[PDB]
Amino acid sequence: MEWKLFADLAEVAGSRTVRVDVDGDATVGDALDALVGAHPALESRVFGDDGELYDHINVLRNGEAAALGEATAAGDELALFPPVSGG
Repeated sequence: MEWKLFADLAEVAGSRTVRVDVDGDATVGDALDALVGAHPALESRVFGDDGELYDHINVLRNGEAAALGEATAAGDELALFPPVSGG
């Protein structure tokens, strides 16, 4: 029932790692896709553009089913960070 994020998306939102405690309209996947790299997490304005064809994103899950339309799920993941080597 928690997640983590890199500056890739936290650059605009300001929040990378979050935890699930309260229940509301926000679904489990609704925030997952956003936090993963939907757009609102880092604004729609790409500014310069990086590319559109393929993207890699590593995530850490406890081993549960990735739920989306079930905010009242029994957990989501542990952390989420995109690949990066070299600097």
